[PDB]
Amino acid sequence: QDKSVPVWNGFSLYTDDTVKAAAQYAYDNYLGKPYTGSVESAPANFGGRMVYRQHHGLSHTLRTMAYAELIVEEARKAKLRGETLGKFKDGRTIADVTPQELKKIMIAQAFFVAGRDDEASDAKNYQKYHEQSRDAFLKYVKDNESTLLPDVFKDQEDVNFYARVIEDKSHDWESTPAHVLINQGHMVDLVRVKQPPESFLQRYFSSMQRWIGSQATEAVFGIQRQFFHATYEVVAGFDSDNKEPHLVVSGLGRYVIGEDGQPIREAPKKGQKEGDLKVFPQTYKLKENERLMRVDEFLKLPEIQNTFPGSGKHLQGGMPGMNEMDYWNRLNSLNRARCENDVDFCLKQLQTAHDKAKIEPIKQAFQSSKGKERRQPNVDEIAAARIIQQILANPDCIHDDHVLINGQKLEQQFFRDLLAKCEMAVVGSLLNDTDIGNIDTLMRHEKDTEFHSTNPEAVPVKIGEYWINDQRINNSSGNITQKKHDLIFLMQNDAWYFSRVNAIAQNRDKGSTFKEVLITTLMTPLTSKALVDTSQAKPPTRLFRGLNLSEEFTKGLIDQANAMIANTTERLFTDHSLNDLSKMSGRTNASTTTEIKLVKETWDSNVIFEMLDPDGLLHSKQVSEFSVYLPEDVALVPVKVTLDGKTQKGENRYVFTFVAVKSPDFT
Ligand SMILES: [Hg+2]
Ligand SMILES: [Hg+2]
Ligand SMILES: [Hg+2]
Ligand SMILES: [Hg+2]
Ligand SMILES: [Hg+2]
Ligand SMILES: [Hg+2]
Ligand SMILES: [Hg+2]
Ligand SMILES: [Hg+2]
Ligand SMILES: [Hg+2]
Ligand SMILES: [Hg+2]
Repeated sequence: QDKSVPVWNGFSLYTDDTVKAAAQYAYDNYLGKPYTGSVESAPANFGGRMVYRQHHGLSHTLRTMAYAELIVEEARKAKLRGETLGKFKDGRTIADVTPQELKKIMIAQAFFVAGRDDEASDAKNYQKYHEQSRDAFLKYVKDNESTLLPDVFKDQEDVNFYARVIEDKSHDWESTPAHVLINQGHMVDLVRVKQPPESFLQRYFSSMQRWIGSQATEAVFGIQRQFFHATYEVVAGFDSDNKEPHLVVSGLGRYVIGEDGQPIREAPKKGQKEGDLKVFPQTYKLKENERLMRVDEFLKLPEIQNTFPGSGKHLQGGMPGMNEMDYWNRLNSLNRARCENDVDFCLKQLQTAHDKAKIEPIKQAFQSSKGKERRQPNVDEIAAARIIQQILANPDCIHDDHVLINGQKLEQQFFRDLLAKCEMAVVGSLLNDTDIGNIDTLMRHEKDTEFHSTNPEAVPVKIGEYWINDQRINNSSGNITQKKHDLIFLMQNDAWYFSRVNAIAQNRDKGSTFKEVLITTLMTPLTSKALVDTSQAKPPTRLFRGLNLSEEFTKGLIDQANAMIANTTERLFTDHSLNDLSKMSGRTNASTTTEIKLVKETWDSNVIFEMLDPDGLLHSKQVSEFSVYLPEDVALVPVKVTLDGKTQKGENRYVFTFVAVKSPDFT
């Protein structure tokens, strides 16, 4: 076996302009148009906007194209792990598809159902609609020969073949990657809707598995679920205990259980311990003591259980961590209609989901370290936060020497008690932005309240006026993050304020009025909250580092990246359990930048490390340029390798993309 795979050239559905434009034309000219036929063709309304083709529309189409990218990706990975994939007649496998091929396929995919006039499913209409699809495709190419011509499709003959795949006449069927990726991506999109779902899933699975193997096939179906979430469509449950009749998908038939209580089988061919399961039509009349095989019975058959990882499993439907009511609303949202009518938006959703799906399995592969633990607020602190919020919101409760709020008279000592005994950072974490906004409320009411420095000769200041004027001029839009900033500023800079506040907060003040005590009690937790909510300084999410490597050495590192990438797959039913690369990517260093142009145009680096830091695990420091430290327990795990053109001299330029991950297991 040869586990070689050629290096990808950067091609993707999400970033190629030709493909995008092909989908856009498919939308504008076909998929976004009302159906003109009568079969099950009513437009559907999602959050108030119409989706004219909710089954075979834009989102469906784009999903089929994302599936092609995902299938080829998981096939390549399977070949790299050393598995033996199904072969076409020419000896190729799906792991051998090139970017130039996949791009022709995606463009063809864009028009695969453009030709449908409604949802009629009989064969005379299938054929007409696929002829109409073919014409659409061929019109597209004619109108764009110039750019598509030599550059995407070799010649008309090449164009004519993809046109034939779309037309899908049986006498044109071949085992080719185009034929198979197109039919497969198309049919797997039905998992979202068809019932019983266990029946359809096992069929579609077993049909993919023969091309790409079982572990890849789990990845493709696992990720598909995320694509459905991303495009605001239903994610189906999977129950291995489902009691309804099994549906024999091809032929829409059934299996029958006889009087013995056993499935009826065809006489056994030789070297078969048991005969083939006899497929009956739905018009077959059941005898007495005869019934249909249930889904659960089916999945428990040794021949299915031997071969399908979903036997004995369960997948909850919908979305992990949402209500039914929210989930239902999410499916019925404007976001569904946007996906269905806006190419850019829908591609972006799938993109984001596809990128996340490469990182998430890399995270599940290691014990994440236990984040810090935190005491709950005690009842006093919750009560302190309540009463501050109420005072802020109802400042007319504030009088010269006390607050009167819930039948009680709150005097000076009460607020000093809050400061002495509640932990004000904790109090401050119970407070919210509406509370920050009510600083204005308080300050308006207290406009001429005098706030006195600890300096006896200082002029008393009118804090409310101070606050309020300053906010009208410099934060007139009422912007709340900015109020946080301004409140910190006041605490840091104006000693007439901070001196009295700190003196009271430390119980060593002298000649403090009641209002000063009160105001100190209110502002201190708010200021705490402000520091905290504005000091969340985020490390950049995406960095680039430039290197200058012999192409030989580079190939070394490719083989190692391929080997880590190939071993991490999204699962569906089954589980999970230091290189030249890990040393090289990991060493602390200074030729880093957030600007890709720096790395390419200016430095002309022939090898680029792209570092993704979604979780901000990388200690970095600016020397555009930058220097990066890897915490001991943080590792850069490869996610992707590709050829990204050439340098100015003409040498191949490679990009290795890594993701920063935190684990005890590293150190
Ligand atoms: Hg429908
Ligand atoms: Hg179909
Ligand atoms: Hg279940
Ligand atoms: Hg089960
Ligand atoms: Hg008042
Ligand atoms: Hg009151
Ligand atoms: Hg009052
Ligand atoms: Hg307290
Ligand atoms: Hg004074
Ligand atoms: Hg600030």
